[PDB]
Amino acid sequence: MIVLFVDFDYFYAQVEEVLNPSLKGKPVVVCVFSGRFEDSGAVATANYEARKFGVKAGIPIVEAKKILPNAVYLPMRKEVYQQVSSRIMNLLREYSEKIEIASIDEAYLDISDKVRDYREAYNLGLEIKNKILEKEKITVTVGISKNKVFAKIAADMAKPNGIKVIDDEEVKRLIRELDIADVPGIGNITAEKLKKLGINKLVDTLSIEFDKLKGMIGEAKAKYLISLARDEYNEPIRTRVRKSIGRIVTMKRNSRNLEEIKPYLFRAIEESYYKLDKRIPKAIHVVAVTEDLDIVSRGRTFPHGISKETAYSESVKLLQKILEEDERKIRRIGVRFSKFI
DNA sequence: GGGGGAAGGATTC
DNA sequence: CACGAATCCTTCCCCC
Ligand SMILES: [Ca+2]
Ligand SMILES: [Ca+2]
Ligand SMILES: [Ca+2]
Repeated sequence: MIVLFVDFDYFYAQVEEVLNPSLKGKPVVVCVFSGRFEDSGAVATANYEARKFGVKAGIPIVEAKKILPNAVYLPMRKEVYQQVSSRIMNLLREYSEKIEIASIDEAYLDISDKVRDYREAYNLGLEIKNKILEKEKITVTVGISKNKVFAKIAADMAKPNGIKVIDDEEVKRLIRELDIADVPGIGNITAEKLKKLGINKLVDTLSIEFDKLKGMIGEAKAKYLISLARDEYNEPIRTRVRKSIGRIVTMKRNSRNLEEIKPYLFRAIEESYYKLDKRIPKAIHVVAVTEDLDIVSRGRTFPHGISKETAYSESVKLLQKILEEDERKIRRIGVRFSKFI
């Protein structure tokens, strides 16, 4: 099996660059402004020019501006990036018939048939790279290997605007030399748990008793890491189906006042419904981000679909449940709809 | 003992 | 100061 992973470079920022080419070469910082105060919010993404100075996703817009006061700061336009993304996916869709659109800027292609051997895969990568740059002016990094994980890891090492193949010989090398933190799906929480177990490399996961591993990072994560360390990971390429739709907004000020929160919650619901399509959810969750940035939620599954009126009403009950069962003030509030009919 | 949901939280990208 | 969604997990519960 040959997997070709495609990852659009600094996507949001690059799109803004495509929509306004005079931006090229300048530090471009796409931000999600929260509205709690001038420049409150975080950086969603930044082009590499901004990144080489530490301005990256997750840092507050205020910290980025102190580092790069003259960069171009743009409000994130999710809808625009999604439409652009959809076009690129369609473009890729004609290269493989087997595609897994992992997110707005990532997709895996099972080109096991379309190609044979990594030379032809590599060449196909360039075909895809040139095609995307041609029709959309979007540079992407391509990762190629035997499975999604290493295909993704290949892209991680080749970005930006690169292409890399990780042959079966290197797979083995990385299995014992790649920091396990750099393995997809292993975040800081898991990375630390593995460090405390003596696992710093994928192969080290073979030094632990499975049940001890399972006990520490969960069975699913244990079997995942083990399979990769044995060079046996082989999950198929298949785009998952949207299982939930929601929206969560940040309030101007933290609150515990029902009437003060409702408007935000209702706006969340309204946008969530517009997003749903003709899709009808049977489950609804009200999600709140507490003042200490903790996330709490209360939901309910109905035996039928949820009309907007029912949503408006149940969400208020769920929000009252949250306030009733958690003392903290609420910073962000929203809803998530799932279990579509 | 354990299937099968549902619920609330943990994690990751 | 810090802004959508999938899986996975663990807990609880109904119940055969
Ligand atoms: Ca990515
Ligand atoms: Ca990317
Ligand atoms: Ca990591």
